[PDB]
Amino acid sequence: RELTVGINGFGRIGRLVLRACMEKGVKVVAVNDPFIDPEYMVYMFKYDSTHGRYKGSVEFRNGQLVVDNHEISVYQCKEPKQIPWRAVGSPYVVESTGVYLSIQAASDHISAGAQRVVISAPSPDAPMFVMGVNENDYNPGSMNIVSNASCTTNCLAPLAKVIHERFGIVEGLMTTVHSYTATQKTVDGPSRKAWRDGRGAHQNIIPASTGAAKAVTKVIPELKGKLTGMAFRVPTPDVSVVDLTCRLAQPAPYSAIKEAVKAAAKGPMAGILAYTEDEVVSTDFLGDTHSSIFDAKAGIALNDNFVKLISWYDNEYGYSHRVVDLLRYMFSRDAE
Amino acid sequence: RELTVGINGFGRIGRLVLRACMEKGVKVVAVNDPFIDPEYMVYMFKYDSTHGRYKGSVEFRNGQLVVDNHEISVYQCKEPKQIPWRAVGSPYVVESTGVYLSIQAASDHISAGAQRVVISAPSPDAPMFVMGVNENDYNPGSMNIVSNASCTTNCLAPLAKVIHERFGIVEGLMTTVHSYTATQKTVDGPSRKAWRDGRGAHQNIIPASTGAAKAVTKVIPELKGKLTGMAFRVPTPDVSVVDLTCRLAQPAPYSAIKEAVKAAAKGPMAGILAYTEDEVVSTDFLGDTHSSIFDAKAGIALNDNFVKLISWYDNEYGYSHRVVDLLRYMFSRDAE
Amino acid sequence: RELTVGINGFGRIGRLVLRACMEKGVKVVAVNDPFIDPEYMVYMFKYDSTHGRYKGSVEFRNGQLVVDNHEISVYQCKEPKQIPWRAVGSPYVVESTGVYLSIQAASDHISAGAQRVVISAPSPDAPMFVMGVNENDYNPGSMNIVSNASCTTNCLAPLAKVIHERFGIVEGLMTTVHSYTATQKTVDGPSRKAWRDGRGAHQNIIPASTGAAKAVTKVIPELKGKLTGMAFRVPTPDVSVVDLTCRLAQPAPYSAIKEAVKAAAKGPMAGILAYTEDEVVSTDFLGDTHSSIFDAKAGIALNDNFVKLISWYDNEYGYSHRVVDLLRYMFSRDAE
Amino acid sequence: RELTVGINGFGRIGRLVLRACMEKGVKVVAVNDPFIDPEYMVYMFKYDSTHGRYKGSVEFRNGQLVVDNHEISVYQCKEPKQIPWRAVGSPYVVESTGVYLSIQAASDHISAGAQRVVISAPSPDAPMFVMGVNENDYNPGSMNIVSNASCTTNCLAPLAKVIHERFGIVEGLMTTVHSYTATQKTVDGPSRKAWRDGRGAHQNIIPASTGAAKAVTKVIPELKGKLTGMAFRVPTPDVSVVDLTCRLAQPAPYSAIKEAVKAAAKGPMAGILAYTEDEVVSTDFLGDTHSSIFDAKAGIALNDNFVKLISWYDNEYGYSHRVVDLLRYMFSRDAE
Ligand SMILES: NC(=O)c1ccc[n+]([C@@H]2O[C@H](COP(=O)([O-])OP(=O)(O)OC[C@H]3O[C@@H](n4cnc5c(N)ncnc54)[C@H](O)[C@@H]3O)[C@@H](O)[C@H]2O)c1
Ligand SMILES: NC(=O)c1ccc[n+]([C@@H]2O[C@H](COP(=O)([O-])OP(=O)(O)OC[C@H]3O[C@@H](n4cnc5c(N)ncnc54)[C@H](O)[C@@H]3O)[C@@H](O)[C@H]2O)c1
Ligand SMILES: NC(=O)c1ccc[n+]([C@@H]2O[C@H](COP(=O)([O-])OP(=O)(O)OC[C@H]3O[C@@H](n4cnc5c(N)ncnc54)[C@H](O)[C@@H]3O)[C@@H](O)[C@H]2O)c1
Ligand SMILES: NC(=O)c1ccc[n+]([C@@H]2O[C@H](COP(=O)([O-])OP(=O)(O)OC[C@H]3O[C@@H](n4cnc5c(N)ncnc54)[C@H](O)[C@@H]3O)[C@@H](O)[C@H]2O)c1
Repeated sequence: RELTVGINGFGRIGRLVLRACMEKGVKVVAVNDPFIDPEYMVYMFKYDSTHGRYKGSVEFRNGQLVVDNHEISVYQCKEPKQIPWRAVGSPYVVESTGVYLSIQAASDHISAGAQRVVISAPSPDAPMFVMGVNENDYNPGSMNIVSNASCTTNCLAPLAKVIHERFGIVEGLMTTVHSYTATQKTVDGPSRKAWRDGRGAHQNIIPASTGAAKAVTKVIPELKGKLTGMAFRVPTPDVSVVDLTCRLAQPAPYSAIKEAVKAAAKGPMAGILAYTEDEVVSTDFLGDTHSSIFDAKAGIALNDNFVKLISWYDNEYGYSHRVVDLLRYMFSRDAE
Repeated sequence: RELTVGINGFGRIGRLVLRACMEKGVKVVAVNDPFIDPEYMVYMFKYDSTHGRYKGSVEFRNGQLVVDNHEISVYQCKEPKQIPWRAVGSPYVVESTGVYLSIQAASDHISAGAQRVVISAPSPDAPMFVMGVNENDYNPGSMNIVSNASCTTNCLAPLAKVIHERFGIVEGLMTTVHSYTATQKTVDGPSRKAWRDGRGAHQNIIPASTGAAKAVTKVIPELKGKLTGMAFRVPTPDVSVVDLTCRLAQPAPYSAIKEAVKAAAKGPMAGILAYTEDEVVSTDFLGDTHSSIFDAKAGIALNDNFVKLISWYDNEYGYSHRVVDLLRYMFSRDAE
Repeated sequence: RELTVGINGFGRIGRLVLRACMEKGVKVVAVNDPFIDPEYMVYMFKYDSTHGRYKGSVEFRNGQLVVDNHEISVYQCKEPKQIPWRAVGSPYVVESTGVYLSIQAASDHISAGAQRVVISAPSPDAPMFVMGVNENDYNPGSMNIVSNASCTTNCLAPLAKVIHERFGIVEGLMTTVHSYTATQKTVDGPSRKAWRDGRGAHQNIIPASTGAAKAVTKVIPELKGKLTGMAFRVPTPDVSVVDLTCRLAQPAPYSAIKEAVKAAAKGPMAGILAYTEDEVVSTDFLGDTHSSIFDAKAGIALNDNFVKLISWYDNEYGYSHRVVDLLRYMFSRDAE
Repeated sequence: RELTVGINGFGRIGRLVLRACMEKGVKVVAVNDPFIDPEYMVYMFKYDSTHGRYKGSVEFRNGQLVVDNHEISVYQCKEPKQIPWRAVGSPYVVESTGVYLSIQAASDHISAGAQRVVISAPSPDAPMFVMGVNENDYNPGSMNIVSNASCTTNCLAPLAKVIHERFGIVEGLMTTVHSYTATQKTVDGPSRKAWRDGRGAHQNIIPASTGAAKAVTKVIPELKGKLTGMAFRVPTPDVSVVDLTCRLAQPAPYSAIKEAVKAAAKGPMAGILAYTEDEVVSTDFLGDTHSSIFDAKAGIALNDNFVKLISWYDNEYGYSHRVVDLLRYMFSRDAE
């Protein structure tokens, strides 16, 4: 009858997914987090260092979180298999813990009663979707567990689609200058799997690997072999920027690039890709719901066939809105 | 024969304790950390965001850390009881994990072969020592497990001793404006035991409780009932400041306060308490080995009996040196 | 007929005063800033690193700034005497440049045609007002040029008034942990008048003098001789906190302190002083319009007569609102 | 007889140039800064937020700065033409104010008695030099006034020279993720010439233009038309990184790129270009004297002909050393 949602992991993305759901009239029926009891959830949801106080009412009673009079069951389970999704009637589950990334790890939600799962991160094997790029690849009958890619991939893929369809990308290399996140440390500490990520996040420009540019070639297969990249983590709490250096097949004077991006923004990618010529900086995108905001004046061309294109994203807020848009899209299609 | 040391928990304090030991010719024979293998220890020890590259040679071989040609056994045990302290011959153990604070929790080191333990933090029950204040209270025959207090207590106690002995402290209230630490978060996340400490460390002035001012009254009993305080955590990676507002028994014109602090610095507290009149700010104390640096010009008096006194400390580096000074003192006394 | 306002110096305060004036329906008829032409004023007004995009329309035409269809004359004069206030019909002028602080310096606005001047900072000699504390001391016939004090004074004075009137303040010493401002530097540079204020704002805890605590004894003369204080500047862009350590005449158990503050907040100081028991940190007060937000749980008492009281303020936003409230009050009273 | 130096503008570069000169035994005979009297110069020189306390003695007497017993005349002139260079016997002048960039502007030093001028920034017209790249283009008889380029150019040019000479650069596009500097603001303020640079430095990723990548094609003319780039300013106080995305003529497997860079570092560019494979972040280069430190593991290749190369630089310290190396080179050659 209606889209109902459950959120596993009430972190940055989990909480801002809940905000996005409220803004978009999507029913959340449960939140599970083992480290956050209902009264503490109220606090964490209401006050936000980056995105301000929640505009609305937040309370708890009866082991529930109450947002603007909508009651939300709260569970405290450490593993997906333990979560009582059947109790709240087979909701679509957002898997936002960061620790259950494979189809196998995620499927424990399905066996615990979830109708679908959207992993809020890239998956080694779940099929991957970027709204505005390949969401039509979703198959209601055969895809119980999907991935909504990364924030970075949601920024690059829409831009890469427009540039590729208009000019042809021969080859590209991406850098994202990216805000620090929850996986990083306040001071130099242990990160055995990626030593540089242990270094103090507030003190350092930190190079990091990312699969996000390659991930674009999974959602736009015709770019296979033509894109990769890396990241720098820097001392800002939110908002990131993509810097795509690409070699183009057809002549691409910069005025022609701008006309293509503007047309995409105003039409087939309205709400996903935005276009600006203002003299913006990162804080200007706090709370912006777009996946990718093309910065006309920040980019530079060496010539008509070799350009550096710049596009912003609120990696927390934009991505969280895409999770909700993907959920809603899945549901309309699952009515087939 | 000689002081030998083992370090449990190769974090900020563990690593800077090792630096301090090298600077002071103290033999470290083992480091245990379950999350840091020998080759990774080399990296973590050599490069430091706050205190620069280690000036010397750092390498590994044979499952050992080699600092300036001194070989250090590396263990990888998750619990004190598992650590083979007997293997390296009953060393004095620095317990710097932050998780083994009681006499009971710490004593597992003794049963695993440690001669003594210095907990690098306040303890609910271990006796507590501040070099320059009460280290003579140490009893070789009856104190296997001690605490070296907190960084803040090592800053306040020496100042409080001088002011109290010269003027009489009727009552005092302390604020420490304190750098963020490893227990804090890069972005708003879970801190169930102290909700405010979960809020993004780089973004916020964060009020926090601290027992450090009261802890001064344990190491200077005559101040019992006369001191307490609180903290603000702020967006700096190291160096903190004590702001002691006190009501004094005898007239204390500020010139008289300065003469007392200077005399203590030049004599009975040389190396522990320092005195400055320069126009300093926090970065000026990076790497400073003193427990407490009195800032003459930052303080203000309402009158001769009510004053606000300001004193700095490198909470990482100064404290780490005091751990080493306490170890060395214990050892000279344990020869009795 | 109506309150009309001119702003001299379209900086942090100047711009946020315009925001406050729009929010409160107060007519701004001109802005003067020699370093900001109208088109640039649109940009600076529209986008704000700390307080988000202006919610409304911002444009320029005909050498005017147009905010939500209200047209604002823009002047570009380097000195008050040069500004054509007569042209926009004798407005009340906000003097927010930071450089015209005395009666003598500010009186050039009056001779250039301003009806009144409110200096957005303490003055060596203009009379000083804190809304909710002493605004009734304003005399329409004899005070052309007034001061609205500092952000810090506006935070401390209302709290001090409540505490003094209920319990009696014997003596007090204040610290404010304060966000950096426009007078500070990005990296170590020249500050000949106050050397510490030249040191990098983002890197340091910086001790600073402030007359703000003494200024409270100007606006509450019964506190003369009983209050002073100092400041620490820290690496946050906005929001500050007052820490008042005070000896009280009547017993003041903390529960009684809280009832006094809550009753003031609900009644005679509604909108000026607020009361909270939530686990707040500084970002929680971004955009808060109160002069003072008492933090119940952050404060600490040594005993019933010696307490540390903690109160927050958005130094930029709250203060800017008080400028507008003072303008509006001056005008209703100037109708006499 | 000997190289003697005068510094105009005792800022970040000016002060660190004096540090470099002490480290390298180069005689500084005068410093001019109108905003810094001798006693204040002691303070600014002695204490440094980013590079620690000066290791040595710093004092003033007789209107002189005394660093390690070397006496330095201090002048206080607002314009080059006013400075008494003749009084200290025709020194080589470092022009580090940021405001006298042209041949015409800088030539007032020559007529005020300077033997040579090195402008510590790019010039619209002075010839430009990068040590290790084109210093041999200097002509003692015809070049009174030269430029030492920018920090960024000094990082990119040596790397570009190596890569171009080994593999051929077809085309390249550079991004530098760059620490904030003295021209930026603590909070959103006026930057009429470049609006984005006015936005709060500590809060934002800020896109900026830079001529630095083009400037490399001035110092390596064979790259004309083949290189340009842009910048992001980010919230770190010092140390920056170059990200060069380039198409190469000959196949360049990454292993071959690394051997070329290592062989340059060990040989013809010893001291200018360094090579690392450690897991470094920006603070790891504080105080590093190299112009360029190639980060082997941070770079990424799409294929053998399309690569992203990553190289670090302490924009303050490394560049300052190059000023001193250029002075010393100019002098040995001026003996002709
Ligand atoms: N923050 C961003 O910019 C962003 C953007 C896109 C994708 N992502 C991805 O979203 C996922 C979550 O990221 P985040 O930034 O919200 O991290 P976070 O640390 O803020 O979120 C983790 C939350 O999940 C909880 N949790 C941990 N283990 C759990 C378990 N076993 N069961 C239930 N809950 C558990 C934690 O309490 C925490 O509240 C990660 O894969 C991350 O890569 C993050
Ligand atoms: N950093 C300071 O300013 C400071 C000052 C005084 C006291 N302290 C105290 O020192 C203690 C350590 O603080 P820190 O700042 O070094 O924290 P940290 O996070 O830097 O140190 C923790 C280290 O111990 C390791 N560890 C965790 N659990 C372990 C276990 N079970 N067995 C062995 N090792 C384990 C972690 O890998 C980490 O390397 C804490 O009690 C802290 O309160 C810190
Ligand atoms: N920011 C705060 O937290 C705060 C709070 C309370 C009071 N104040 C006071 O408000 C005053 C302004 O503060 P701010 O933070 O907005 O500073 P700011 O530097 O942000 O604003 C100053 C503005 O004045 C302009 N200006 C400079 N000289 C001028 C002149 N001669 N004529 C006209 N305009 C000129 C500049 O262009 C700039 O836009 C200062 O006295 C400050 O002490 C600031
Ligand atoms: N900081 C870096 O990373 C860096 C690197 C390479 C080049 N540069 C260039 O070096 C030059 C100086 O840079 P900075 O970062 O040291 O700036 P800064 O602002 O730190 O130093 C400028 C100094 O010049 C002084 N000054 C101003 N006007 C003067 C005048 N008329 N006469 C004499 N002194 C005057 C100021 O008092 C200040 O001490 C600029 O051109 C800058 O582009 C900077």
